[PDB]
Amino acid sequence: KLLEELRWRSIQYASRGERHSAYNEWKKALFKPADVILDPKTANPILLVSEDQRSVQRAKEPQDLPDNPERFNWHYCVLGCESFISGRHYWEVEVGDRKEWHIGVCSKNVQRKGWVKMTPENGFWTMGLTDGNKYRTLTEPRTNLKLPKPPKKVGVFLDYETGDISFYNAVDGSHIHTFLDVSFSEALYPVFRILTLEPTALTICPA
Ligand SMILES: [Mg+2]
Repeated sequence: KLLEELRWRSIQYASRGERHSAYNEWKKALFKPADVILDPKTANPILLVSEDQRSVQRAKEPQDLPDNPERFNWHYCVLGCESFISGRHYWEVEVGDRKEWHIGVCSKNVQRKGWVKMTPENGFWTMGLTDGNKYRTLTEPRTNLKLPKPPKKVGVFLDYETGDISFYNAVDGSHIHTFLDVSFSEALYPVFRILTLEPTALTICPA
């Protein structure tokens, strides 16, 4: 129940204006910083992974790449290089002023060729933004989120043993959403999805 605890901590510390400083303290104390690198071999050919492997953008047209087994050939998705089968981990993602993006984790054994809906039942635990101002969790059905402010930077937190995945506004420390009590039985990868063509990339913050 640690990520449940911290959700409630963030309300408690809001009453004293210490929600940001609390966030920075507990994330460092409790969660190992995943130093997340994007795996170019997994990226849909319409996506571009930066040379430093921290940023992803969309191309106008697909690139000519091999259809190797690890590559998403339909979903506009890319994975981090390493997966987690235990412990507590976190990473922060700069979403900036992008009007569309989805992030979170997925199972190692998600279907990478063709389409299935991105939902927990298919091994995706993600949330994000669409159409400039619609924040949603990619549940079945989709759940609308009401956020007091648009986040520019998002913290993703995995507690594998307890089965919790949390999302925080990493600038002000406010809770966005938690998937509670999931029964993981597979390795989990960080996952990132971009549909739109926009000037701003999606960028992982280094550990
Ligand atoms: Mg497609």
